[PDB]
Amino acid sequence: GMRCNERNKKKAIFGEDTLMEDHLQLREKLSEDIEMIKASLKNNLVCSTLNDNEILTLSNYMQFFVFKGGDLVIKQGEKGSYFFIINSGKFDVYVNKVKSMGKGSSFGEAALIHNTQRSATIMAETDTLWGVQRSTFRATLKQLSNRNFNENRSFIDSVSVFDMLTEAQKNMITNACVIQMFKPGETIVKQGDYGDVLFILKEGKATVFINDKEIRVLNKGSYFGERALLYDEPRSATIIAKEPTACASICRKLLNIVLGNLQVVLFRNIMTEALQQSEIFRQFSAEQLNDLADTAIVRDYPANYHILHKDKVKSVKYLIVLEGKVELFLDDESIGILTRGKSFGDQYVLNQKQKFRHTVKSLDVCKIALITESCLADCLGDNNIDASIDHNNKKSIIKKMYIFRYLSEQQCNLLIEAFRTTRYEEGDYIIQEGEVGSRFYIIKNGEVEVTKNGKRLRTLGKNDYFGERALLYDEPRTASIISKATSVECWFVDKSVFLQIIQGPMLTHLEERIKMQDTKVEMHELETERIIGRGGTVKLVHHKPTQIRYALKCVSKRSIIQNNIKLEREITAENDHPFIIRLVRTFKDSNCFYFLTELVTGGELYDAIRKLGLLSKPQAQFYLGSIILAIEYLHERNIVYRDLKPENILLDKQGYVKLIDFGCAKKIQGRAYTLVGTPHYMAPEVILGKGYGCTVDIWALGVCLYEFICGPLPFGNDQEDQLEIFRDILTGQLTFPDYVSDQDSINLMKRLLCRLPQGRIGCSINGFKDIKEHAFFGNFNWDKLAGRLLEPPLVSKGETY
Amino acid sequence: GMRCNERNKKKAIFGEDTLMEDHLQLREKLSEDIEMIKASLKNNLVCSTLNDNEILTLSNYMQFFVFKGGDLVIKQGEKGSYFFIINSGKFDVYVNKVKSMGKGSSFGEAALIHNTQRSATIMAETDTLWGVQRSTFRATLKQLSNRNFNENRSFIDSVSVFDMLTEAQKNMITNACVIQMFKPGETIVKQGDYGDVLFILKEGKATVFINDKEIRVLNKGSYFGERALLYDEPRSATIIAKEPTACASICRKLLNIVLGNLQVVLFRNIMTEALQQSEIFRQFSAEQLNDLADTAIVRDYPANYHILHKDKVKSVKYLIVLEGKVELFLDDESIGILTRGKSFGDQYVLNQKQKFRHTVKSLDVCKIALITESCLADCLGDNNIDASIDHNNKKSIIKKMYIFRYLSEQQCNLLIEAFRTTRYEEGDYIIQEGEVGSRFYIIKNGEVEVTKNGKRLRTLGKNDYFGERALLYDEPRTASIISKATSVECWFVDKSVFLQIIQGPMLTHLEERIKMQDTKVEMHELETERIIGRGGTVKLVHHKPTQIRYALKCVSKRSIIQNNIKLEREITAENDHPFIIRLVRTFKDSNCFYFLTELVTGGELYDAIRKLGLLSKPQAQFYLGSIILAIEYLHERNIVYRDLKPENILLDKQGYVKLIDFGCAKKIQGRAYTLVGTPHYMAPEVILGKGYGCTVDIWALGVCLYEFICGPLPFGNDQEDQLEIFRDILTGQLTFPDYVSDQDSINLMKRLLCRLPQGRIGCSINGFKDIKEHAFFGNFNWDKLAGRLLEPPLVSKGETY
Repeated sequence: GMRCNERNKKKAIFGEDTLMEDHLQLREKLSEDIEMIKASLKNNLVCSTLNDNEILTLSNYMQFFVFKGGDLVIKQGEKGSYFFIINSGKFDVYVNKVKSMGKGSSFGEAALIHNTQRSATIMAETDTLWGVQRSTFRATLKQLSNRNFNENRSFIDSVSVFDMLTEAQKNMITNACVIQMFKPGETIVKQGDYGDVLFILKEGKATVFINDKEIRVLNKGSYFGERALLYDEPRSATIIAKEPTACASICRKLLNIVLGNLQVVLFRNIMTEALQQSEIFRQFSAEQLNDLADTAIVRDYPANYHILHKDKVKSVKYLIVLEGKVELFLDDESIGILTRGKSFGDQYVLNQKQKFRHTVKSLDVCKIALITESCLADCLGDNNIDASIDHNNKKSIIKKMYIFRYLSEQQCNLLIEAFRTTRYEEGDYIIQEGEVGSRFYIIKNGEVEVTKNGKRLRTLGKNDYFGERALLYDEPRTASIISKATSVECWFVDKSVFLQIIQGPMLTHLEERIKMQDTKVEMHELETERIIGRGGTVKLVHHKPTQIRYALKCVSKRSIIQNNIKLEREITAENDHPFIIRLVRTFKDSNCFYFLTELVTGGELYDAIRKLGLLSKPQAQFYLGSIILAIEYLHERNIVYRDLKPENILLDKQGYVKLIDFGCAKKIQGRAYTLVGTPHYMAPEVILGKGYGCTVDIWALGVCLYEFICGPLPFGNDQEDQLEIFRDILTGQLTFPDYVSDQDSINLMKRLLCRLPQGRIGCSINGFKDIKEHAFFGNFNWDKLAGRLLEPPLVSKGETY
Repeated sequence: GMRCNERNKKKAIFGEDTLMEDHLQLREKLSEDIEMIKASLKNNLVCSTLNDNEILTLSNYMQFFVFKGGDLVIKQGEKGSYFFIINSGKFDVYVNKVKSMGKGSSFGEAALIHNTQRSATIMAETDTLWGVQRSTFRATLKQLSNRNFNENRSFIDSVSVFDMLTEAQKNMITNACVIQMFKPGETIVKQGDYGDVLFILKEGKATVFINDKEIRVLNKGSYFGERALLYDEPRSATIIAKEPTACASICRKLLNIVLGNLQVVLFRNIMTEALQQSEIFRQFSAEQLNDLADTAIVRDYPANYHILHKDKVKSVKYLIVLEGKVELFLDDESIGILTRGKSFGDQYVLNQKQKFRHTVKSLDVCKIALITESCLADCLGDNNIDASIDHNNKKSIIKKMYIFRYLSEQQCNLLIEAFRTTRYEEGDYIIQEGEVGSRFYIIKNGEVEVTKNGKRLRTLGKNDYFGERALLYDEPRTASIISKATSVECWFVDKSVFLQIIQGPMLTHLEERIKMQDTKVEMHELETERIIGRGGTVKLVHHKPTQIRYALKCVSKRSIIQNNIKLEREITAENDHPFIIRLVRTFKDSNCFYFLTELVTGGELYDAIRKLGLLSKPQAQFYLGSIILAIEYLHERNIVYRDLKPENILLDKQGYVKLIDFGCAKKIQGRAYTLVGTPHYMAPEVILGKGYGCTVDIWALGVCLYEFICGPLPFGNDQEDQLEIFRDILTGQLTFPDYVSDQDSINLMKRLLCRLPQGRIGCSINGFKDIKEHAFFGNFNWDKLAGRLLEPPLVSKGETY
């Protein structure tokens, strides 16, 4: 017998949920059971706002548990996971005896939300329970809502009137779908009624009656009413349900709340897609394009018509085909045919004064959008269009750069206006490596090469830029830039001009940030100093080569109980906003993870408000406005923060804020369901378990504002119990103290603390713009905030921790 | 607004199972579905041996999953948890495409056993599945079997004929219960049939017919046939089932396999309970008492009879009342009345030659057990009863001491016979602290005090012992022992006499063990040396004060993923057997757990057998015999080892074994269900999931013996796949190579590797005695093994690792 000798070839294999399977038993649900269940659930803080289909599904997941006398169910110490509705016998309760429960009552509702440590201890006096486990319960809620969402979404996709909505806009109105049930013989819509609702058959069938005469029958997927979302019209038919039926419905009143005017939205989308085929309008902003959409002259034309001929329509600069075909001519030569969505006019858009030489002639019946000299001027803010488009093209390039992006509008404009132009010949060194630069460049025409030590590094072309560091530092150029084309033209600005425009506090912020960011740093180059945080642990460290001081968070590797650290690091590294903590580098070893970030020395906002007391309006504008810019930045990158509270915001030494703890943040993909956050700040929709997005961060804004202005928290303020906090959030009353005298503040607080997201301000199509334009922010200059041109409420004297 | 300022009062909240809930959907099970399921399950390696009630319950737990075309189900990398039976459509398979499956087939059976990494990747070509998750599946199997066990147990408890069975004996026959189903109108037993089966109604009803005439009707709990387990009798009635019924049944043939002769067993239990009321027989062994039970004269007597009178029945020494009452007299004085279970005769049992002075007279009709001079002599092994009881009382005391417990029987007897007696007066120092002792003492009569530095420590009385260390060492007495009574008498033995009896290798084993055990050791007193194991890590350490070398296992605290370490430490500390590793102390700190144990220097048995090749019979007797003593010791303490294999056994420097890895060991409370172990060694019943006990260690004995004698493993020998190993274990063929020429070896191997535990040798009432008495062990002296009086197969030259 040969034996295997590879010694390590054979490898060995190694709460309430445990005890409750002892009592589980199959049991058919009779009507008496089902109705008691529905009765119990309709009174549960989580299920009270559910329809009958939802509550029924939940019911069929309940399980039967039988007990004999003297048996235990829950215990005062153990962590809870089950929720029970009593079905027979009596059950005694014993915190630290207290009561007795029988047929109909329920207990352990807190476990339906989180792993709450039990309080009492329920035991069976007599000798059954309907029960359900948290995981099963929340998984069921997730699946119910998620499938409802996905189904309604695809039904939205099949309704032609929504075809030109963007992805984001489609998802927003999917959330507005209401489900209506129709018993057989019920009339869904009646002929001649000026209704405003679109119906989709999700399940069932219905019959169509025109003048009391059967005209056809409708099946799942059939839909009707799409014109009633755009116009005041009478129903063309009477529709009556044969079978019980399921209808996804969208109302126009809700559409207008979620989207505004559907026709206006669809046309912006269409026009924006057309305009962006042009290299010119591709430099315009979304708002600028929307404005051009809102003012374009739309005309229908017969075939063989001269829409534009030489000097005939003198004001038109650009032409977009919406439907049909037109042919372009220069004099007698056809130069092309434009179909649906294509356009013409780049030449005339750029040169306001140039006479239209071309001819446009319809080939068939068509519909045309015309952009005139006045639309352009109105879109841009003045009559000098040529100059204003050049100005705006330069604005577009620098508004993408951190350094220029957050300057006030007047500062930005002054810089654009200071730009000079110069030209180079091929092989000219625009910049020589090693020399001390004082200029910033933007390539207007041509191409250049980036080279260091003879070795090429990159090529740069039109609208590319280089050299910006010379605006902030006195230092040698690290690379040469060489004209790699005939007649390269550059726009440029001098450091001296920049320093006349940017002011001290912004300059200081940029100076310290770029340097710190780009500096290479190694662990052994780092000298620890004093400690400034225990929990992981955070030390004030000191870069030996540069003397630049940083902060270093040390996260014990033993704390890796999980996967989210890989995800937190991803998010934390990508963040590049003035009001969000800037990560420098991440280090790792045997025992500990490391985060190297900028050092923030002004303390927590949690302490600043307790030192200020109750914030005046200007002071609450400042901090809430700051938080709003940070949160808006994250949402644009589809990141939900999920743990907004004053504790998680630091003040830098100039008194501007920095958001810092990204432990609970997440890149959202559709709806999120995980229960995460700090209870006093959590949104109703997180607790209720039917899905949420980025807009939970907006609810927390409201909580914060309320603390700023009113003082205490708005819900669960003197509550310790996690469950009682959630209950006050879900159904408690929101009130304001009598010393709050600002109606606009109260309006804003009430609208940020709106429980259904669809009614929550800042949660519809305009996003944060509805918050920024609220009358609470009336006298507030959002422009000066990001640019550090405002006096902050509180500036630290020296460092604070 | 006062705000809460306690900064840390608010605290934030933080595979296949995930994707499959996307596809879950409620679905009523129609007959077509249920029958396909049952069909699929009856062909599954786990469920093939289940009855219809079991398979039905499993079926109702299956869940419906719907898929559209192109959807994924399992993926080649992911860890598996689901098992699927296809219900519609076709599903493609792709390891690293390979096949296509449709209506009826199943996949993912390996996950029904363990967290097996998937291999293929099944995806839906067309556009349903019946599915079940491992946890749910095994939880269901556990509950089915556990409730069946518990119910049958309580039915056993209600059957009067089993009343006098011990706890262990009741549980053993519960496992023998067979469930039989009876359709309405079926006859369970027919009048006049010489049946041998006991029936219990677990559920249903039945009707009793005597001479074709209805005599009564039976309900759940009613039982019949208890005399048919003890005697050849005809059924008194005909019993026919009205309703479908559930019967727990016990056959006499199985009873005899599991227990032997029920009447013999019940009477041993009864007699043992009676005899142990006497201080004399309480010193006898279980076997000695059973023998007295097997030979006692049982008699029935009329009332007013003289059972014993003076010299009338000269041979009787002891009397036990089984039923009824008798009265005791000394001459004409009544001295008491004995009822059921009480007894009389201590005086005459001790003094063989003393004439019976008493009179025993029945008060009513009674049944009496009589123990005669011949039963005593036969029980003890010779005619000199007085001496033999004294000898046996001394044997009882020292057989409880490690030092004497494992000596051969002849050695033990020689020691007992060398005992001398001495007497003390009150306040005499039997032992003076500080002096060098050479004697071992057993208190025959009286009391003594243990004192150190004047301060008393303890009192010791009859049958207590002290001083045993002076037999092994030359050292000062650490305490004084003082006669704290009038005329204390002691038995004692001299070191010189002990050293003439115990031989070198045993003496060396005891010398090294007691010293090492009792030595106090601190971490800083320990000097590391060479390393001898990587994984935790094990170092050869060196006690500075004593020069005693130990082994120190260092278990990284980061490896604490759990709770079982608290349990392993408990078990490892309690173990006190020569063939099990002896723990000294446990140490702990910030980064690591510590185990300080004896050092074992002869290497693994895994390597000894590969050096010996195929073991001769004497060599396999030696090692298997050694393992058996260790395993038997653990089972007596209700510990199941669960990971027996040659890897986990070390050889000490004398070539005797030591069991070492207690990671998988567990103190059993009823049945165990957790799947734990090394696959090639795991028992069928562990895999099948319907519960197991200590007897899985006996299956592994068989695996080991097979490797010893045959060479390769008996199942899954060249298999890598965990699933294919289990399948060969569950249903593969056991064969033996043609060069195995020992029929007794094969018989033993086949009987240790019996798949149903009830047929497995060593698994019935006699326990390991059936293995020790197997003809394979015919020429083997179990006595000399534990006492180290056998030449081992292999002795190391110097240390090995």
